[PDB]
Amino acid sequence: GSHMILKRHFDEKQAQLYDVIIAGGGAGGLSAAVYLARYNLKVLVIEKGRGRSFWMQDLWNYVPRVVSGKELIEGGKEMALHYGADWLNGFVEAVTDTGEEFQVRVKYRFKNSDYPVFRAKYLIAATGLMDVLPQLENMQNVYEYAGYNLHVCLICDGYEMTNRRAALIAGSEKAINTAFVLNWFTPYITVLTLGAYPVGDEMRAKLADHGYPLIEKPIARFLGKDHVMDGIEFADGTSIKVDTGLISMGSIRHDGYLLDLLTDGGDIVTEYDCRTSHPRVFALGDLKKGLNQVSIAVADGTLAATAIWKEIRRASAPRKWTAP
Amino acid sequence: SHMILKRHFDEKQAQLYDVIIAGGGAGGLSAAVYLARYNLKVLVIEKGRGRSFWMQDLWNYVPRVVSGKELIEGGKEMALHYGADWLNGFVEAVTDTGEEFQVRVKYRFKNSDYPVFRAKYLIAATGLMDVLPQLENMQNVYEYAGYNLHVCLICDGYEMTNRRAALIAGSEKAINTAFVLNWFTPYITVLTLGAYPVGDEMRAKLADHGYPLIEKPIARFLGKDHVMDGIEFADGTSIKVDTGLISMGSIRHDGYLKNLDLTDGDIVTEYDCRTSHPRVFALGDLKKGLNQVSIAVADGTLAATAIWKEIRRASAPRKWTA
Ligand SMILES: Cc1cc2nc3c(=O)[nH]c(=O)nc-3n(C[C@H](O)[C@H](O)[C@H](O)COP(=O)(O)OP(=O)(O)OC[C@H]3O[C@@H](n4cnc5c(N)ncnc54)[C@H](O)[C@@H]3O)c2cc1C
Ligand SMILES: Cc1cc2nc3c(=O)[nH]c(=O)nc-3n(C[C@H](O)[C@H](O)[C@H](O)COP(=O)(O)OP(=O)(O)OC[C@H]3O[C@@H](n4cnc5c(N)ncnc54)[C@H](O)[C@@H]3O)c2cc1C
Ligand SMILES: Cc1cc2nc3c(=O)[nH]c(=O)nc-3n(C[C@H](O)[C@H](O)[C@H](O)COP(=O)(O)OP(=O)(O)OC[C@H]3O[C@@H](n4cnc5c(N)ncnc54)[C@H](O)[C@@H]3O)c2cc1C
Ligand SMILES: Cc1cc2nc3c(=O)[nH]c(=O)nc-3n(C[C@H](O)[C@H](O)[C@H](O)COP(=O)(O)OP(=O)(O)OC[C@H]3O[C@@H](n4cnc5c(N)ncnc54)[C@H](O)[C@@H]3O)c2cc1C
Repeated sequence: GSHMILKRHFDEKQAQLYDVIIAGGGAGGLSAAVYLARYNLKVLVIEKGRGRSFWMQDLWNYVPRVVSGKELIEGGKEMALHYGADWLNGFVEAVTDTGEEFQVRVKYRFKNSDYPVFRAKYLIAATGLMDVLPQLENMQNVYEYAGYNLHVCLICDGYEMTNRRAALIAGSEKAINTAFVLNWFTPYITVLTLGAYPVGDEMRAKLADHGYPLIEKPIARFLGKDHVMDGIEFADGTSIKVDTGLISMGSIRHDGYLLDLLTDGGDIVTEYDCRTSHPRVFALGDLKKGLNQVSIAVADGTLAATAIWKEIRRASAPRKWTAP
Repeated sequence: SHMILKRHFDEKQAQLYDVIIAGGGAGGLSAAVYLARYNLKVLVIEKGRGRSFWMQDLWNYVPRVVSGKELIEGGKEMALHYGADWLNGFVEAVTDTGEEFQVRVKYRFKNSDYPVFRAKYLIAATGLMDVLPQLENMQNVYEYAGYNLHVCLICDGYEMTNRRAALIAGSEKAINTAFVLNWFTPYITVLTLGAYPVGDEMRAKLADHGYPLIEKPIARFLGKDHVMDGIEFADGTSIKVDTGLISMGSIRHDGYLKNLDLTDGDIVTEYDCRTSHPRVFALGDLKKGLNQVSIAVADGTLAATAIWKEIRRASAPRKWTA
């Protein structure tokens, strides 16, 4: 269908068996939905909202136009519907494999939620992940600057950080090593560990050799005006002046609904097809091993949708021109 | 972030770029913005009137449906904004000196200058061009090629769904896409243009499927306002079709790569898009894999990052000395 699913259609759609069900309606999931809808296959996209792409203010490196994250989802959503994809505003809880097909439970609505289950021969895991954010009592203070000039991905915003006073909020001793990659863009790095883990002397000597100050105080407030951060204030009232920052605190994986198996080294392993260890499920974008960009996520959906279309097509009966 | 004119040839020819990108299409432009955004020196060289330029509607590239011209125009602007250099020229030849590449470019169509630029890395992103049916009045083919007379099944299969379709095959082997196109529409008419003999094996297979086989040459494509509605053959007869698919092969834009060596139909690459020849990457339509804009853009991201990682890891750490 070419319409969003509301309360009435659950009885119909639960009986109906989709060719593929897409979990997550972001960059990769929408691309896959558009391709699958364009291949005349039954596809349902399930999007919870407020995803990682939604908080992206400026998509800098996705040709041909610079768009916001909300514009990206809105345009791709519109496109998927236009081509015949079904879209549902819900959260995917779990999946059951019966040998053939998948059974996908979805929490509909935040409170007093319906738990409709949908059927599909294939599944596409395209739920991405969410970046960890420093924790303050007023998170609106963190939100005012996060995603603007307080960055979460080095490749996405490194260009705008060039030769600027930068603060690296590292969530672990390993995460401090991003200073030695961030320094490519700016050597004016201040490493902030938030008083969370003790730093080894090896790394302490390395930061000193490079001249990067190490501040192990907790954070209290981000200082800025009109979404442009200009400083960081610590618990004791003191502060530092920074023109930009990079959060390197790890990522949260939206892989609850995923089954077991599925080999990984922190992220699911996939073939050039984006086919995971399970033959019938494909992993897209940030969930799979590889770059975490919109370009590669969009391409992943193209790869997965085509591999699925080839398998179904090669198993379908030829459509002949029968007598009229 | 400037476009090269007459003055800048001598200066930029002396400069060693970090990478040169051959072809300013989907994949090349994506690689350009990433490299420029890695604060690396990159030069893009675009001839113009490429395959993507003739694409009228980009259907399956989120978030917006744009024309191929809009795609190149936007990506070009972006690359320039971020510091990439753009040259309007044709890449003629490439030499690997062991420590760098020298790329000669024909500048201007007539009375042309032949500046040769330098770079440590090279990205081959010149794609290919689809073969078209040959009529005396080629404007009649261009009138409909790219609108509803298609060249790529994956791109426009959706618009061909359950419509009277003509498959213009350039060879008996090419006729086999009818058995893939039938997924979208079974109302397929196979046209051989009377250029090659069809075997009875294939002749019987088309009959079993009910796909008419017409072995007459073509004379004119019938339509009005870029929407084809039929085909007229040499003998005066005609058929009515609402759409068609051209399957006559492709010519590669890989002339300048003759000197280099590049395992091959298409160039083979790793996941990085790295070719066999060290320090050169092949993107998009030149490499083995799907021929789509989405995967071409992603190819540029992979190559640009792989180059950045190699240089970054080879550069001295930038320490804070104040
Ligand atoms: C501030 C910021 C700026 C960025 N800038 C750039 C940039 O310039 N260039 C770039 O390439 N990348 C950028 N990124 C990262 C980029 O957004 C991701 O790499 C990209 O979106 C990955 O796409 P995806 O489809 O894998 O995941 P997403 O785009 O996050 O899509 C996942 C979607 O699935 C939904 N979802 C998740 N779990 C579930 C569930 N269980 N049920 C239902 N729905 C679910 C989410 O709501 C989300 O919308 C940026 C990120 C941030 C935070
Ligand atoms: C750069 C950046 C900027 C950000 N800015 C903001 C901001 O300004 N404001 C903000 O609030 N957050 C922001 N975030 C995200 C923030 O950090 C938290 O991740 C978010 O606020 C918490 O989401 P949630 O409570 O919906 O958790 P979720 O994991 O989305 O929800 C938890 C549970 O709720 C249920 N559920 C979720 N969605 C649905 C649905 N559609 N239907 C039914 N059930 C559902 C599921 O069962 C799930 O287990 C930002 C993140 C980044 C990286
Ligand atoms: C009518 C039509 C419709 C299409 N629709 C779709 C679609 O809906 N979706 C989709 O995914 N794909 C579509 N395609 C295919 C799509 O255009 C390609 O897959 C995509 O553009 C690949 O880009 P590329 O960078 O590999 O090559 P391109 O971007 O096509 O071209 C590379 C560039 O290099 C330049 N170049 C070549 N040789 C030289 C040289 N010697 N010197 C200088 N410059 C050179 C060319 O001029 C060109 O601009 C369509 C193609 C056509 C013809
Ligand atoms: C769907 C579709 C629709 C098409 N529609 C059209 C159409 O409407 N009109 C049309 O003309 N073609 C169209 N084409 C392509 C067409 O078939 C021919 O490829 C093209 O028209 C002529 O190419 P060319 O002879 O210039 O070859 P090219 O290789 O482009 O040119 C050959 C020579 O010109 C020189 N040269 C080219 N560009 C430059 C430059 N910027 N600077 C210096 N020297 C240069 C080079 O030195 C080269 O040796 C279409 C193709 C497809 C697939």
